[PDB]
Amino acid sequence: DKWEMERTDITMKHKLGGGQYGEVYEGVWKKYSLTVAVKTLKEVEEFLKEAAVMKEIKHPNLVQLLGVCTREPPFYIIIEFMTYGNLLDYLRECNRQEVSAVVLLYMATQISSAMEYLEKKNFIHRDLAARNCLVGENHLVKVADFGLSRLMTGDTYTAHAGAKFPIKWTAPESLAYNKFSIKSDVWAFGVLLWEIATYGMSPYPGIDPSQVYELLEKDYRMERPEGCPEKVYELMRACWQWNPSDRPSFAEIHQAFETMFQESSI
Ligand SMILES: CCn1nccc1-c1c[nH]c2ncc(-c3ccc(N)c(C(=O)N(C)C)c3)cc12
Repeated sequence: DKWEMERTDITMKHKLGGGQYGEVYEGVWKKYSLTVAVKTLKEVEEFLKEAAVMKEIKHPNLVQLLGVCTREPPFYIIIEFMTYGNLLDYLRECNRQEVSAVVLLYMATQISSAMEYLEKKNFIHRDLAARNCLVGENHLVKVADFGLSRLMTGDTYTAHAGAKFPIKWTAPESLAYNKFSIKSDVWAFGVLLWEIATYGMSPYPGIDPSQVYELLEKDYRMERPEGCPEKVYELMRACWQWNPSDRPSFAEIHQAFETMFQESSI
């Protein structure tokens, strides 16, 4: 297809993100003198399905695919490079006078827009967190999208036996029954909002992941962050409803943040 390109078009550089994303490298697309990111493979079929799914997604707030090398090993997935790294590091290291409350709303609006798109297009993310959001110039935020999966909105995924989850971002039904859906993404988005409001604090601070589920069962939820508007905290708490069906849609979340962002600018 039009996505296929030569490996020789790319000059490979160093591993990006301190190697936290696995085999993702900085690279140069020589034709365009352009810094790109490249995912390589050091299981093959799973990797090739990733490349296939990314061909289908197009949204200003999801990392854009640029090309693939899928004819012969080693395989490449070539994607745009996000200059300011991940949102977690960005928020932790930022000038808070620049990255103010209205900017926090802007970033939340961008992420919910990408998620509304996936919701509409029958996709599920399954690993939403600040570490998996990426930052460009002028507070542009794009959701990392290697592992996106096809799943009709409403339908459920059951994880493989012995699967390990990032517990503090993981919905109760996922933790107990390995069940994932667009509503578990909504839960994770709530934890992401908490990350944003606190400028990259670790969720449930001081609480060992092994004790999180039992807290959630007894109706414990994280406290409202300092300086966080109650209307935003209300959305967080709605995302953390025990029953997946009680949680709002990403369409509703995005509408809420759009309204709030527009009012904050005015
Ligand atoms: C498909 C989306 N995705 N999934 C995993 C990785 C990416 C990704 C795509 N494009 C990227 N562009 C940049 C980065 C990234 C993240 C954190 C970092 N500390 C750095 C970094 O070292 N510098 C030079 C800023 C780079 C990650 C990605």
